[PDB]
Amino acid sequence: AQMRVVAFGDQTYDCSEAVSQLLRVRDDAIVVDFLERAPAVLKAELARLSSEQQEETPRFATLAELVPRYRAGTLNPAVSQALTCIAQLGLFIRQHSSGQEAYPTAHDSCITGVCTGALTAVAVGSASSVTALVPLALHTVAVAVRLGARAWEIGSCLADARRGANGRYASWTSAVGGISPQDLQDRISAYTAEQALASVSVPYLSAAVGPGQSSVSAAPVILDAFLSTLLRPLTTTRLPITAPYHAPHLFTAKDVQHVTDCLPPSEAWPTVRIPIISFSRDEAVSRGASFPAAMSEAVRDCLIRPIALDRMAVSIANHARDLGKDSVLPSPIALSFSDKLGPQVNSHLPGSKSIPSAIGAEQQPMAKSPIAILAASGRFPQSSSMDQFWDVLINGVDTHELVPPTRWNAATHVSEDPKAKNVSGTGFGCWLHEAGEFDAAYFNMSPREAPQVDPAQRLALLTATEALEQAGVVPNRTSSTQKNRVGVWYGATSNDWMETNSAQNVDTYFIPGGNRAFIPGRVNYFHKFSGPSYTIDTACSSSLAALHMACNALWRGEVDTAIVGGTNVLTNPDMTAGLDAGHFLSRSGNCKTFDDEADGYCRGEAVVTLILKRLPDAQADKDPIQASILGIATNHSAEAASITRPHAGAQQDLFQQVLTETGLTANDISVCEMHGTGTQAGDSGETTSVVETLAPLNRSGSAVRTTPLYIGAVKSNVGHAESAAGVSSLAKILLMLKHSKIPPHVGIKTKLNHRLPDLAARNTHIARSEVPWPRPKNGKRRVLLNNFSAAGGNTCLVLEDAPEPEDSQEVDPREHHIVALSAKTPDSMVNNLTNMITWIDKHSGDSLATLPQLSYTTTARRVHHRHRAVATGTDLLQIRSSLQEQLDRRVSGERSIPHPPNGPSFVLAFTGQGSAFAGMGVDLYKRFASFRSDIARYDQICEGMSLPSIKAMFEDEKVFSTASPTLQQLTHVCFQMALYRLWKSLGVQAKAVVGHSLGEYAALYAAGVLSQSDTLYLVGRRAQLMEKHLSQGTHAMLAVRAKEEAIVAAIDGPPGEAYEFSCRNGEQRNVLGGTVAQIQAAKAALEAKKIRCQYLDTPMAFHTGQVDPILPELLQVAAACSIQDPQIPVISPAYGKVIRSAKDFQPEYFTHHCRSSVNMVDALQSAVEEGLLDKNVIGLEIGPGPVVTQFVKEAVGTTMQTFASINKDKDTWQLMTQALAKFYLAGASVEWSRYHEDFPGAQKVLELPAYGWALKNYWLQYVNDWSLRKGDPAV
Amino acid sequence: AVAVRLGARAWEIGSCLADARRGANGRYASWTSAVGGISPQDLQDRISAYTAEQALASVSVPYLSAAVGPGQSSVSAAPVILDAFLSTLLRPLTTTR
Ligand SMILES: [Mg+2]
Repeated sequence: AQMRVVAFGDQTYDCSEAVSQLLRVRDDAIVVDFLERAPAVLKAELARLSSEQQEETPRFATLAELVPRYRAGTLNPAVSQALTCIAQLGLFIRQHSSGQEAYPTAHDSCITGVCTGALTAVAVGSASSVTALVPLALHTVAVAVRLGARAWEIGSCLADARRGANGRYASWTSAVGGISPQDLQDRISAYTAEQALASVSVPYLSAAVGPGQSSVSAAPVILDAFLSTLLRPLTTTRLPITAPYHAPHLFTAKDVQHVTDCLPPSEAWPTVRIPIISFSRDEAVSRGASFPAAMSEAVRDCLIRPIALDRMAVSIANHARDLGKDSVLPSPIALSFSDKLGPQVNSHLPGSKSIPSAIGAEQQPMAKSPIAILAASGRFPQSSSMDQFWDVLINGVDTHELVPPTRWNAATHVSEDPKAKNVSGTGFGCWLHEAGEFDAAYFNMSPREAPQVDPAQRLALLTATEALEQAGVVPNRTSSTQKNRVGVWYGATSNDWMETNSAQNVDTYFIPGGNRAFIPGRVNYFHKFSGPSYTIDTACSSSLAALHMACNALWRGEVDTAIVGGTNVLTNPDMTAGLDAGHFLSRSGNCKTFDDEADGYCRGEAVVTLILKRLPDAQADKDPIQASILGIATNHSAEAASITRPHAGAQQDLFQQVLTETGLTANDISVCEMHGTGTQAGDSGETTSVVETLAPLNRSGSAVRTTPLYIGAVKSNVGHAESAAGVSSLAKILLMLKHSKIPPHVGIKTKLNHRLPDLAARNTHIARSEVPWPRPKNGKRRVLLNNFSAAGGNTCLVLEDAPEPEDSQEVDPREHHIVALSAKTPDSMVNNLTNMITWIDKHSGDSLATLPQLSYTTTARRVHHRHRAVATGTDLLQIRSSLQEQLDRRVSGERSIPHPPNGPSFVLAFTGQGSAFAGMGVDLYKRFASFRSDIARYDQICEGMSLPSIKAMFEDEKVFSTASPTLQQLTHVCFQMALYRLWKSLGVQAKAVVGHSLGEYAALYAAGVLSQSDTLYLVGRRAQLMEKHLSQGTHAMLAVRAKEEAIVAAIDGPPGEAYEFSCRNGEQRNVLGGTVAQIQAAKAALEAKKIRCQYLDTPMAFHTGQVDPILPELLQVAAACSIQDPQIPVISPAYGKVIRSAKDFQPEYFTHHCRSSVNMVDALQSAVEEGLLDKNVIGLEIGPGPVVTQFVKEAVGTTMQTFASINKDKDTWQLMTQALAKFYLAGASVEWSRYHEDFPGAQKVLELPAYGWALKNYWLQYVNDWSLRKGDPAV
Repeated sequence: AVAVRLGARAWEIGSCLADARRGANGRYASWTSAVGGISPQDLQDRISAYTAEQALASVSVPYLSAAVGPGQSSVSAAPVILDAFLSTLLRPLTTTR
């Protein structure tokens, strides 16, 4: 019988941190809604204040901008009041929705509040649920801002602000200790008399706390003078209340009426349902008044009534006793000195983990979720890959060099002192010398079209495709990789190819090959991505600007996967000349970031493409993750003196903006990748903004940083990639995280720049030699990356280490694995083989889990082109030996040929029960969940129809000994239906089916004639009839290697009298049936002529006169089944014919099939003559052994490829993997993802070699130096 | 999640019991139909009689899935089988799919 009391505090509680916490919330939908609409409400009332108050009110888009001014003390009473009221309501709301705390009720709880808390108390007490509280809570926000605004107005009219305030709002209240309230009141009266103070300016007792404590308020100038008279032992603690409250001599009923005028009049206002403990009023307990009337009284508690805080404790206790409660459980919300409440109230008295959310709901909303960087590929100066790019950085290489002749002739375009037109003072740069290389065949370009395409568009296709494969992205494989969920963004500032190179002979592909919109467009078109496609031009910040746009799309949910990149290919001498004419460029060398003699930046070439995803999606697909983007923002340097020069004021506001949005602090960042274009003004300006944000200095001069900060610029190595600078900078970070190193900085040629601040004092460093950058245990490395433009815009992001991978995974029980290689060209095929072999030699003995993961990657996480290669084994060494052997044949002159266009054709052969064995299918049953489900489903169907249980056959094995014919036959058929469905799920679409004896039933389901249950019904009831009527051991069956003519000639007695032909399997393969006595006589007669004979294990003699007695009843069983036309042709040994119509599957069919001979030859020969079968078709046995396939093979040709699924002598997966290899080489589209689905241990994307492009140089050389003569006539 | 798992399991049994027809064109056939003009008990007798006279596996039989009112009820079965049974319920009886 405990009663919780909900107590709200006043302005004395520093709610700054609580506000910061609520802004970080993103898991409670009703909170974020309250926090979006509260500022709107707040801002709305602030617009109705007086001009004096509006001028002293800051501008803000969100509450985050008020926190710092609140902490500083420069926030006026109107906002700080509403802010405290927001924090209280916010904390209460979160506690009762996210915190799943039951809402208070009049039976077991009460609410109380002091000063501002009295407002919130009215709202809470007037609602019965969180949903109802919000609308009232928002009205309460407006009342709070009007309350502080009204008290602020009276204060300003009473006393003016003092001169040394510096914007800070002075204190109007102070706590006094060591004297009783009624004694302090007398000293006040005396002090008043002696100073002759006006009645309004007098100090007054604003609150009574305890027998010796109290609080006195007055104008600051007057309060200070009065407090100077209270000498020790008395105490004086100054409180943070910046306006007069609780002053019956300053406020009246009209002031209260004004504060609550924002509450529209209505009849639907809720009443106070939960008792409010109004201990500062005549009635300590109050309830029932309407929300406005209750709010007016609460406002009256703030302006008119003094705080009787000495009555708070007993007032609560008395209400608890009134309801027969023994104790109270305090639930304070932003209450100063709240801990003391519990004991103080109880002194007057005698005295489960949260449930996991449904999958898909645990994830936070898409808005402001970490965006994972899955992969990145690019081309950089002296670097054909990300790995060679790291070599440039870690070895401190300066890649700048004079312009090569492939671009333009420096002898005519460059001059020490440029006087002629279009001649520049510099010709330096960091160039991509292989920018012309491309694989036109791969991307479906003619040799005449490729030269016209901007190398930027080409290198975008290469890097984008490399990044996609590196990320294991296969279109439409998973939900996040659906074609309509993939978008493309690129940053590009220039189109030089279309201005200088192809413009020399405008041809048909001039526009599509030169226009920037085609940079992402070709990516969208080639990979068939129907999501958005954009190009961004913000000059030197384009790529990071595009990364910003892409992240917004992911956060908004327009796409699930994003392709982001940047391109910069320089072929127009005018651009360099123009840049030099504007003094952007360094005429001495590369970017000399941080060097005292920096004279500009050096143009650089680069192309980079990344793959992005919202972190949850990335983890759902088991994609690789190199890092995560926490935030990214953009502003503009509007406050600069010149349009070109950037300014530090705007840059810092951005750095702090992203730190706040991400919830981080300076210490959390350990590295900053700066813009750093090698400019004295730019480097000093940016450096000051970075340190003032990430390495601030104490007021005493010490370092705020506890750990060192490292700053560096990639441009000192590879120059300024302009539109591709942002992603180039980001690529460097991805490598720094991978290798856990900070590369040396080569920008400092001579001496450090003197404009920089004392970096050592701030614990900031410019690494001169490489520095270890290890990931902390159970921690993450976080980075700030900057990228600016001369147009004024600034962009920066916050980066973070990738999450820790899943520890468990699982061991792959499969002994044999399959590795798939593909290429579009014979040369590319040779390349991929070579590159895969060299890769296996590097990672040969690292771990045993590599081979399953290698298989998963090359199959499920790869597209498969027309030229194909395969290898299968149990360890990596076997795979190499196979691929090496295949490589040798390619080198010896046997070229790689593409698989036939249509792909393979399959015929499925369903075996009879003769070849079934114990423990058949157990490994399949264990490992494939779908197979287990089917068996489990069929089992329940059987028992439902009073048939034996087959699930035990796959689990127990021993039962196979004593199993009955009905159980033996059902197990076989369920096995075949489950085995067919498994192969169908793996991509085998049958061209036709053929079943032998019992195998026809499963074959009829695979053909679409019968449903699975009708098959089991038909099989079960037929076997039941055979046990009921027939007897084992009376008849037998005999296999004979001889022609039908020789068998008949050898035996005395015609067929149909002395015996019967049960099966006609081949030319010299027949099976006879009859009584044991009939077979004995025939077996001797055939052995007499030395013909090979052999009994069958079956107990009865199927397909002979023995089954005659069951045929009438079997006819009725078939009549019950629902027959439909086959979807694929049925090769029926029962009729020795290819069946295609349901007219042939009438009940007569099944009695005929049971009694009549099994004419495989006549059925097969009927199939080949129709062209349904030929040597190029693949035969797949759906049974316990390759029996029926041998009959098919004899019928079509000796070179036919036939495969078995199960075989008692070999491992199931060997056969399965060996068949899929041949299906793949034949051109089948295997469902590789399903092949690995039940094996999480293999589901890891490995970093494999990039596609072995068949590269040729496609270039349109700039000639005749015509750019230097633009505007001149022909002379 | 329970709802999707519920329908998936009923869907699995349905597919295992009866295959989708040839002229479905993606449209999912109806397994249940409402009957009017007859009492649930009387309709249950017509079902049992139809069962006796026709040839059906025990699992494929039509069954009374719901009793709505004194003259209303609902009968379910595989689409091909339900069509055959409903063809025997002649006016004044009613049949709403
Ligand atoms: Mg019947």
